[PDB]
Amino acid sequence: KKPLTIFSDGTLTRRENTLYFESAKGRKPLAIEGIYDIYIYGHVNITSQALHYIAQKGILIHFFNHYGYYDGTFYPRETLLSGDLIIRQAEHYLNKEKRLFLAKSFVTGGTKNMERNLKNWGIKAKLSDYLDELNDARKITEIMNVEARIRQEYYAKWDENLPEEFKIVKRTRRPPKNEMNALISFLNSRLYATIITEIYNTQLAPTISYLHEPSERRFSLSLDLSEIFKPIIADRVANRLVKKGSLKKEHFREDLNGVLLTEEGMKIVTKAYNEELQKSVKHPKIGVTRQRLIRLEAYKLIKHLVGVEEYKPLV
Amino acid sequence: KPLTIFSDGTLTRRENTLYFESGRKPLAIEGIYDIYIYGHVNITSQALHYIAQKGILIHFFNHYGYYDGTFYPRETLLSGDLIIRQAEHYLNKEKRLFLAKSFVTGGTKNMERNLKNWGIKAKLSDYLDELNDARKITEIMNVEARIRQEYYAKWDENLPEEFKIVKRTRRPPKNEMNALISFLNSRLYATIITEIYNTQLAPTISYLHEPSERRFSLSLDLSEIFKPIIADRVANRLVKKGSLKKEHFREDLNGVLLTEEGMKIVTKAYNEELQKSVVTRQRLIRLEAYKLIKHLVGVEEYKPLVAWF
Ligand SMILES: [Cl-]
Ligand SMILES: [Cl-]
Repeated sequence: KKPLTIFSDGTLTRRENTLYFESAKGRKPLAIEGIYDIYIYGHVNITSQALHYIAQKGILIHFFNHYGYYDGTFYPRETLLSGDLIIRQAEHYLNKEKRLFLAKSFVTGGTKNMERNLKNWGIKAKLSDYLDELNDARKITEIMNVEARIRQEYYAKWDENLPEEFKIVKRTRRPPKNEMNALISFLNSRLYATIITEIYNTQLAPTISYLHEPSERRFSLSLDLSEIFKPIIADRVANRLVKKGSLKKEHFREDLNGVLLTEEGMKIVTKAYNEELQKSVKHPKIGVTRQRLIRLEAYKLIKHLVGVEEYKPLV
Repeated sequence: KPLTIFSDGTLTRRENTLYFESGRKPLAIEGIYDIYIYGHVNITSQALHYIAQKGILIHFFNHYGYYDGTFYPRETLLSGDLIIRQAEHYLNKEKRLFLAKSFVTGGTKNMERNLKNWGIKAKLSDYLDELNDARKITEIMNVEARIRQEYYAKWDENLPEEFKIVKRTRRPPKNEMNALISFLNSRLYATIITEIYNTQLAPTISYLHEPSERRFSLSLDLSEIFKPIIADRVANRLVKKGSLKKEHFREDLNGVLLTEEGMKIVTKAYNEELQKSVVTRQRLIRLEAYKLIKHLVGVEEYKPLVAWF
């Protein structure tokens, strides 16, 4: 079961028990047994029959900007619903100390994975210096504010290892001002959807977060986990793409608003990201897919919420 | 209130403006925060990005109320998580007890209204005194069980022997009437789940019933009230008006069930009851849900519905 990604324009339809994508060249069937989540970068129309069909199969649909920024998601009715786990989730938010621990854990994890990135790329960092701020803090806002500076410095330390063309200077998001900002925005937008998909495969309610504020209109928990997995996946993908030379100036375009990837660039980056998502690890002593890790992080969290195993963030 | 679309067509962006095609009609979304689709509606990427930009949620439904899913845009409007308040009223024992008691109270009263309407001398209210002094949920449920048992046993006075309940039987049923009530209860279960999905309430969190079956426990809580109002009434009219005879039931290897003919008959009667007005029976369910939500945010204390018709 693999992620479906659609750059072309057309219409998703249901011709009975098969799902089709009609374009110029027209009706091509889709094996929906093998489809896990869907990603829409093209201008694509979806019929009610299709959407019903995709919903019936518990498949998520992810929608994106014209320059490939995350737009939104179609979330089908939950299959793995569990009434008690939800209550434990909410109990760890309602209790302030419990919330503080998790909120701190996410930022700790992000900071450590970030400095491991810098350590691996041979940049002297010691972002760890900032952890003292984090762990003695009593309010969530100041915690998040520290995480912001840490991220801000990490980029600026990453720029030392980057050529002027692909240097970050300010993180500029929607919309970018840089080839590198464009790249990172695109990759972060992929990662967000990926984490939402993996959360839908658990009994966790995706709206309840600890670091970020819960909203019934927002998958905030995915934002909580993206703290950890931005460093591990997205940043690495960006770095390898820029440094090995898969992306040149040719794959970027300038308009009045910002800088963006060409369709070619988007496809290159999409494949590299998917290629990292299936790249497997070796814990040098225990002797697993990057995506598996995401779901494992979710399971770690669940074991914490039922008081079984205290939550240590992935490093 | 939010936008709801029963008609069939296609949502489009002509060019910065939202339209419904089939015939081009524009849409004023300025005061709108969520959209509800009950019709067969197609949505263009341009439309969907336009909706996403304004931070509007789209909720999707079959014509018969099958919940499909929700589009959650990236753009977030300021809100709060209702689920947390839901869970807060479970985690707090006193709060849970109040609601748990409310559901059973409601059920008991609607049941007694049923018996009053069918001219059966009841006084189920007698049992409410047990209810309000109880401190554990199991005991509350046991009382509700007693009340249900007696209500059935007095309902039997008004029924012919063929369609008499004797024991409530469920896994599986032993009777044509048990079969009927089980079927109608399942239909009602789905209906209440549908109406719940049209709110922001999480359907798994209940108070009377345990969450930890992990399957729409809240629907069971509200079914306490609406079983009497809808399901039982439909059953009563079906058996006595004579729409269901023995022919519509079958004995199976284990238990008793409706034929496809029977299921269709019962389905039509139930659906027609849902649109019968006093404000239709279906609206009342959603109104109950809104009452519950107003309770959960400390605005209005929750009084259970008691049918006056
Ligand atoms: Cl705070
Ligand atoms: Cl029952």
